[PDB]
Amino acid sequence: VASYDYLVIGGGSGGLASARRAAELGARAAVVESHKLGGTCVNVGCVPKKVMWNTAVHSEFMHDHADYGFPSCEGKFNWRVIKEKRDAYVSRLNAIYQNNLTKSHIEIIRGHAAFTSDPKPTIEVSGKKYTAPHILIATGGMPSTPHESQIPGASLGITSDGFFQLEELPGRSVIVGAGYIAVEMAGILSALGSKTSLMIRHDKVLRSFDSMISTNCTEELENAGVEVLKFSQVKEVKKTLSGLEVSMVTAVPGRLPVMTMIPDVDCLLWAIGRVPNTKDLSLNKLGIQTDDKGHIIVDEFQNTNVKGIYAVGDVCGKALLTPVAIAAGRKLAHRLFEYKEDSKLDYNNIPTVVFSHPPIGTVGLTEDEAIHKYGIENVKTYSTSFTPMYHAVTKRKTKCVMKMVCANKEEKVVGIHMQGLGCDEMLQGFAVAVKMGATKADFDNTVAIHPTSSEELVTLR
Amino acid sequence: VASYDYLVIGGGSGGLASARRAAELGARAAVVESHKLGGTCVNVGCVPKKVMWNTAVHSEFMHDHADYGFPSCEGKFNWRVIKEKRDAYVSRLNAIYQNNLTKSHIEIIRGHAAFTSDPKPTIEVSGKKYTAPHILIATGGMPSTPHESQIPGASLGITSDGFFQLEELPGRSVIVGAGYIAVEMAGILSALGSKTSLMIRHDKVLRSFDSMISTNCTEELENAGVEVLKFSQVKEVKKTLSGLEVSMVTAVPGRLPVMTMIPDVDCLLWAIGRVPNTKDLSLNKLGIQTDDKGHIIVDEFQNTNVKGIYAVGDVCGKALLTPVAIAAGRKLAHRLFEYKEDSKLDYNNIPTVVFSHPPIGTVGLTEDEAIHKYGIENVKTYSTSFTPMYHAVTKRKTKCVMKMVCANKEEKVVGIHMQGLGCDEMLQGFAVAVKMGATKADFDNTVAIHPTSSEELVTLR
Ligand SMILES: Cc1cc2nc3c(=O)[nH]c(=O)nc-3n(C[C@H](O)[C@H](O)[C@H](O)COP(=O)(O)OP(=O)(O)OC[C@H]3O[C@@H](n4cnc5c(N)ncnc54)[C@H](O)[C@@H]3O)c2cc1C
Ligand SMILES: Cc1cc2nc3c(=O)[nH]c(=O)nc-3n(C[C@H](O)[C@H](O)[C@H](O)COP(=O)(O)OP(=O)(O)OC[C@H]3O[C@@H](n4cnc5c(N)ncnc54)[C@H](O)[C@@H]3O)c2cc1C
Ligand SMILES: O=C(O)CCC1c2ccc(O)cc2Oc2cc(O)ccc21
Repeated sequence: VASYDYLVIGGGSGGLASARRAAELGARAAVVESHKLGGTCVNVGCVPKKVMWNTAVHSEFMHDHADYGFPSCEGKFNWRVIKEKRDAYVSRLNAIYQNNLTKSHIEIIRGHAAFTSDPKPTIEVSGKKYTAPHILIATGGMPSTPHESQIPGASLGITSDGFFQLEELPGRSVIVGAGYIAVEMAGILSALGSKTSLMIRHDKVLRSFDSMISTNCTEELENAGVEVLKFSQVKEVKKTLSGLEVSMVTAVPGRLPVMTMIPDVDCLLWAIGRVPNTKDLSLNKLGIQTDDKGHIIVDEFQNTNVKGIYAVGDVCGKALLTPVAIAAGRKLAHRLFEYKEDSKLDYNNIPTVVFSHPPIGTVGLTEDEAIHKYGIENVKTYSTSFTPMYHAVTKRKTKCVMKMVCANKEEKVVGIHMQGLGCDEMLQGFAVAVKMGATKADFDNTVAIHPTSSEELVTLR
Repeated sequence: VASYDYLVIGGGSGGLASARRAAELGARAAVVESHKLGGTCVNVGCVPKKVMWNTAVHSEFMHDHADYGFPSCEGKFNWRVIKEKRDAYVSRLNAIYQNNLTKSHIEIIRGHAAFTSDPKPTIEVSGKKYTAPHILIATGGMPSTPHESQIPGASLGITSDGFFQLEELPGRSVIVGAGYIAVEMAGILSALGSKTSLMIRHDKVLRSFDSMISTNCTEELENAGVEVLKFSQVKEVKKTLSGLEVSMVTAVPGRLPVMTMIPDVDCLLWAIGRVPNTKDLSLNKLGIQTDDKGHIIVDEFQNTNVKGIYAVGDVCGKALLTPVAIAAGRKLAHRLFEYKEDSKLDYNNIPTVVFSHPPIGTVGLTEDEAIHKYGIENVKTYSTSFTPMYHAVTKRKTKCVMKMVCANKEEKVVGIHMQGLGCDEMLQGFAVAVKMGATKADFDNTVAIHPTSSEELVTLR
């Protein structure tokens, strides 16, 4: 049994970040990874998605060339040109991450880890056993797919993983789901030319976001050509002579349900959820607590119910973002190896950007969450809706919506929600202000930068 | 003599903002304007400039279409298509501003105001006299041009005002000056296809900005095809059979001066400075203090040396920006009509964006200003330089540079300077944080938004 100071299971966002910071502090660390370093984000997540979003953005702005005095570009987009440069970029990142571990003297153990029945927590990878007084589980998650028993033919559809393997742009695509991944995929496929439908169980997408955002985002999707199929779900899928045929039931409240067949579908993409990667760890051997979905239960310090075993990232099922796994991973390294016992991540005020068209930026409480926490009488919101100056001269239009949620007499800014051009790069700084406890007066006393869309947030009345 | 509670001279950024806020507080106000409402910003400043910058941005990104899998767009940009839509937009804004004054019951007196010899401050506009216990001078400024005596033929060149009258893209252009207006004009003309030279007296542009920015900005200009002529100045200009011929002297320190003739110049644009609009006000009649350049001297509350007379905006010659004139104008209205005697603008930490390619964002102290204010031992800077993810797949590259200037033990963030894609919309929030007194730890404890360029500012080490 080879011993280390820190054993990290999973070489993704949280695992690499934690192992590297631990090493800086003097810990002899090893990272176990069965697949590719960089994990979900680098390989089939944030990075390849952003490159594809940058591609879709070019496609949208191209609609505006003639309005700006430029000649029209004839036609056909070539998916494989960008797909290949994208894959190459991911290969470059994998090599960089490997180099980063080696330069920090972190040992990389390749293979699938699983806990053993040994008394003191011990894992086995390819027949060999490894142990450490501190073991971090950062195995992340994976796309969820319907069971063939509940939806016959579900296995004919792909997940976001499959999206990154596509070598040609699908002609007709149906995305099922209403969360940010679904919205992003629908927006990229549609911008690039696929006849796209987004199937949702209710009437709006991103239902956990402030209502101004779910409402505005659903409308922008429709305005951009995405067919949003409301109150609908797949009953079954079948392979026809030319594509898939999707049977769906649409049950709009107050109407009779209606069954419809969507024919000649080239791509059915399930974007219904993520499931934690814990089934093959043999957690049961140590009695590590999980919820019924398989997520590992942890306290505020990322401790599991078993001493010397921690968990961070997607596997814990809360705030499924790369920077969250990274921040939690680092805070944990400081707690264990620098002895800062108060080192832990504050899960409040975590900012998020959804790469839709236009992008969405959000941090803090939605209006309803603030109303429930402070009381209707103590919540005041300020909002604005305008057409960015960029569209002053175009036939195509997008809107920019912003909402500021304030609480109490002092009007502490507890939430900022917005959608519009530039919102993706605009959020970080306001997130710093919100984390500091800014009030509306702090925003109001900051001189505006003109002409920008960002200045609207410091001049709300 | 018609009397009012508040008489504003100049219907531009600061004048309109001050008159409107005063009216909201109950003051019977009148605005004097001899030209077009909206002033410099709306008519020949911020607005038409931003539309032209948005146009140049399309031109630059077009270089990247083929890398992203799109077909190449053939050729010719048509200047007059956008020029006309731009003019129309400015007309729409002028009508909006007029409507805003009328709806607030602010009287608009058209014509040129000049003070009289009357004891109590009184102005005359087209033979009629007007007075008020509070008179605001917000006459702004105008482009500066060389005297024919110092530079024969200087009158053959145009200023930024003339830039907005151009109906065709000049084939060859020479911009003289090294401030932000010069840099912006050079960048738009070059992006749109003009063979452009930028003539500067030294070796770098924007010499008052942090050195990381002046250095990086000069290089980006050169990389983008702008010919930067260092240590050079115009000796004379003459009209030839086909364009202008510019004689310039280049005196690089440590070399002999050399005289050069730049022939076939279509457009010579002077971007050497701004001069305050005070010569025709008859300020001398009331003994209102001005400096030798004609700027009106004011204290921290915008008071002149004469009671009941104030000045805000460009005419005061400090922080020549639209939002500054607006903020000062409003703070003054609250002081006079709401009796908030502490109401005044803090001229520190005013943020600025230069619409270059890529754009520049800056707020606070440069490294040298911080070194002089706190002492070398008490200043720590953090910087980074990277190529944005957007260029991971392109042959063309731009850089993103960021610098954070911290002071004292706590590392109070006293300055943020950056240049790169997205920096124009990224600055506002960090400006709010800096105004609040954020330290490096506040930035460091804010969870990053991935993948963006903005996340680099919260992960500097
Ligand atoms: C389509 C998509 C787009 C996304 N876009 C964004 C975005 O733009 N911004 C953002 O912040 N977040 C985004 N996310 C979320 C982000 O990818 C995750 O939050 C993040 O990857 C979670 O990191 P992690 O360390 O928890 O796990 P992961 O990154 O998934 O890493 C877990 C690693 O552990 C390895 N592993 C698993 N089991 C074992 C085992 N038993 N033995 C050995 N190795 C094992 C896996 O191979 C994997 O490499 C996106 C996700 C998806 C799916
Ligand atoms: C090319 C250019 C680009 C710029 N871009 C930006 C930018 O992107 N962002 C930014 O913040 N700033 C920008 N600025 C600066 C900004 O335009 C000024 O800071 C702002 O206009 C100053 O406002 P003001 O109220 O002081 O004066 P002005 O806006 O100039 O208004 C003064 C008004 O008073 C009127 N007037 C003058 N004398 C009299 C008189 N005696 N009687 C009656 N009426 C009179 C004038 O006609 C004018 O309308 C730019 C300026 C220029 C030149
Ligand atoms: O297709 C084009 O010519 C414009 C591309 C483009 C763009 C254009 C104007 C503008 O004001 C902003 C802007 O932002 C982006 C951002 C991207 O990631 C890609 C293209 C752009």
